Amino acid sequence: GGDTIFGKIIRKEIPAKIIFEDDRCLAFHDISPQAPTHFLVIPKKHISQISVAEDDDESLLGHLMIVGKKCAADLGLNKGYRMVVNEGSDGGQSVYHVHLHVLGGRQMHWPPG
Amino acid sequence: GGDTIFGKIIRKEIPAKIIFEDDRCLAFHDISPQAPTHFLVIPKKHISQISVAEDDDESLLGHLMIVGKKCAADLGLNKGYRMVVNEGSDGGQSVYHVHLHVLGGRQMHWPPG
Repeated sequence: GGDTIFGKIIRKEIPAKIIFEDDRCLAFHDISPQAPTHFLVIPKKHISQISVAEDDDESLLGHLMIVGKKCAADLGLNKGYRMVVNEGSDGGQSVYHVHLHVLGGRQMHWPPG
Repeated sequence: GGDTIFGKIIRKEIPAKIIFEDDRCLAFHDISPQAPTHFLVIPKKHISQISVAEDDDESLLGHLMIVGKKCAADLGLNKGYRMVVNEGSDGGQSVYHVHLHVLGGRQMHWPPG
């Protein structure tokens, strides 16, 4: 889904350290990790940014969190983690294809950036 | 919903600057902001933390996000923003009632804590 490097990964055109996959999303380790465990859960549907997600995409967005929570458990993150969604410039969004970050394996700090 | 502070805000026992409310959630300003605009979206249903959300909770979860992106827009966060959900000790989760932070109004940095 899409014209970003994330679309290419979804189409298996380029490799990724794929963690989990179903009919509507894909989870894989972040190529530039900011913690001992740092992964991403993305919808196969190309939604460029969270700000343009439709009301109808509600449960799908919720599914990215459920999948993230499940993957977190199976990667051994028993002491906690942080989920992050970045939007546009001030938010530091690196790829215009909606993605949920999950970071753990270390004490995350405050503020969150 | 709950034995926490969020419980008191949901039961309207303690005041908060509400930005939006419906039958499923509440969105209000964080009293200790880490950015010019800093608010929380919480489900009225008491879910202690994300690690324990049920599969049936995914629609509710995506709703917190849909509501977050709408409020961010109403609050004028056109340059971007960052959404964060903290889980447990390593995640910095202070209050054990699920809540989504929305931060904006300034450049957010990387890593997010």
